[PDB]
This record gives sequence, C-alpha cells and structure tokens, in this order.
Amino acid sequence: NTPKDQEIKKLVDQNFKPLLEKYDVPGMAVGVIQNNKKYEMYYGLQSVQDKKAVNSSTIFELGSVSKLFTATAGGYAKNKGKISFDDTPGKYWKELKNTPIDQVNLLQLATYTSGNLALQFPDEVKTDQQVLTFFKDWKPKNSIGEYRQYSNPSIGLFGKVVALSMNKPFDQVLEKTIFPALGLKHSYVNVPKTQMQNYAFGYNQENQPIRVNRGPLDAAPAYGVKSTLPDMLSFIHANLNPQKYPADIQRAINETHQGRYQVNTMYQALGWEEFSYPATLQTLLDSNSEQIVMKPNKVTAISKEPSVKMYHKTGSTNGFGTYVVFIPKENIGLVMLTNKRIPNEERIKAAYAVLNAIKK
Ligand SMILES: *[B]([O])([O])[C]([C]N1[C]=C(C([O])=O)N=N1)[N]C(=O)[C]SC1=NN=C([N])S1
Repeated sequence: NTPKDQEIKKLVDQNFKPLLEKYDVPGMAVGVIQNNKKYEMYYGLQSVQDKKAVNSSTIFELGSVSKLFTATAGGYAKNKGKISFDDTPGKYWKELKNTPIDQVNLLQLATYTSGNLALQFPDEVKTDQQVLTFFKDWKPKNSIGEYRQYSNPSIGLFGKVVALSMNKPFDQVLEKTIFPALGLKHSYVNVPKTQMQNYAFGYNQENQPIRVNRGPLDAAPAYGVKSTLPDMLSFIHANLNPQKYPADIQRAINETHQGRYQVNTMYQALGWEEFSYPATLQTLLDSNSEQIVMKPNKVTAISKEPSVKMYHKTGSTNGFGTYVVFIPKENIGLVMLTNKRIPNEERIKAAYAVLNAIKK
C-alpha cells in the first residue's frame, strides 16, 4: 500500500512540479483538501536572493482570486441588509447619482455586465478623485446587462459600494470582518511590516524580483489580497462547508455559489466561475480563453441549473500566479500559488489531472 498523503504528493509531483523547471518558477505552494483533511506541498524559494524556502507562512499575491473575497464581502453585506443587488452605485456613492453609471445595478457590476468597462482602470487613474471622475464620465456602449466583459474597475466599484454600505474602508471590510469571520489569520490587503519577511518576492518574466503596485484604492477589490496556502485551504474549506459559520457568513458564501448567467458552458456566479460537474477539461480551459477573458460576450439566462457543480478561479499579478478549484459533491479542493506567472491553461490542466486521479 501507499498512504493517501504520499499518493497526493506523488500526483502533485507528477503534474505541478514539472512546471517549475518548464517555466523557471522560483517557488510554488500546492494544497489539497479532501474530506476535511489538508495536504500541503511546498517547492522552491519564496526569495531567491535570500535562499528562503517556500513554507506555510509564505505570503503570495492572489491576483484575481481576490475577487472571491470581494464577492464574499458583497454577499455578506447583502444578507445583512446593507445592500441590495438591485441597488445602483449612486445610492451609496452619492456623487454618481444622475450619472450614466447609475443605471447599472450592483449585481451587474460584480458580474461585469455594465456594457462598457474594460479589463483595467486607465493607467493615469490612481487617486480617489480620478476614480470618481472616471465613473462620472462613464457612458454606456452596449445594452446594460447583456454582455459580459471581464473588468477590474467593474468589480472594483462593487467592492467600493460594499465598503460604503458598511461605513468602513474596503481593506477593513476584509481584514476586520470577512477574514476574521472565516478564520484567516494570515490574509491581508496591506501586509504589516512585521510580516514582510514572510511576503515572497514575485518574479517577472526576466526572473527579476517584483511585488504588486498599489494602484487605485478601488483596485484592491480586484487583485489586492495576499494570503498563505493554509489560509487559502481554510477558504476552500469554508466554501465546501458553509455551515461552519453563522448565518450571514454562511449565506454570504452560498451567494457566491449561485450562478447568475451563462456564457456557453461557464456559469458566472459571484466571483466564482461555476461549471456542471463532471466538467470536461476543455470546458475549464474555455473559461480562460482570450474570447471569454478579453472580449465582450452576450450573456444567456441559465437553462440547466446544475445540481452537481464545481467552481474555480484563476488569478495573477505581474509576479504571481494563483488557481483555486473545488467540487462540493466530492468534498475536495485544490489551491496553487506561485511567485511567477505560468499560463492559465497549465494551472487548469495540472489541477484537473491531480483531482481526477485522487482516489475518492
Ligand atoms: B486576474 O488575475 O484575472 C486579473 C486579470 N489578469 C490576468 C492576467 C494573466 O493571466 O497573467 N493578468 N491580469 N489580474 C490583474 O488584473 C493584475 S493587475 C496588476 N497591476 N500591477 C501589478 N504589479 S499586477
């Protein structure tokens, strides 16, 4: 026989470890949770110049996986009566009243269906007034609610409206409310100086050490969260077992599991991307295709409400890669964290092979 932990370690060795040499990745953390049992696998260095090994205290930048905490915070404020998904941003940011952006509702902002919001804020938009001027000068292009265009400013305005409804800055909404409620003790929007020695360097395509740039404050809901592998395994555990939490946090997590519309085989939930399970590999790869990620796509109402579902989300900054995935019916999830970007298809393919080969 071979113990289950050695079986998972071998599968991660055969599928994820080759990616380090293939893409010259300094460090990697891979974690699997199955039936409430966590398995952690660390590779390489969190800092090349310091020869510091990746370990359970290593803090990675989550990139777009931050959007799952913004969605959770949004579901929390919705179930606590602070917002309604039918509300518009001008209701909470009063300066946006009687402006074109005030016709899009909060759910449409969180699911990227405003009809005229690109992937990124403009480069010059950085200060608080510049973000307000951007949304004030916003004008519609496509019919509101009909086309999904993956957008950081879109969910950034949603996260900003969520924070205003709780009378707290967004970084406090996560670090004072959502992170403590989920048991995450090493997840940050702003890493304190006492934890900087655990903050890994990220590495660009020239393997130069880099870290994320503090852009507009309203970009943190889009890609500004940093966490460790044990905290992300706890976060996957929360999505698998929402009953571990009081009602409003439990309903917040379930809110992020409810698909809102379809784009081909992809269900757009709150933050999470949802799929019928079992999913083909090409279904999961399609979700990160240039056509889905970079272009506007007409949305369709959900036809098949999936009874058996699975969810995932890719995330990247300039020097980090992330991938999270879980399947509720199999009580299993996976997290991948790297301090260098690797193609999204390689993260999806490697996790697909690991999860399907793990004996249930
Ligand atoms: B998110 O990860 O999806 C989002 C979009 N994205 C994906 C990728 C990729 O596949 O490599 N790159 N961006 N991530 C971001 O928007 C990161 S924005 C940053 N601004 N400054 C930095 N140093 S990272």
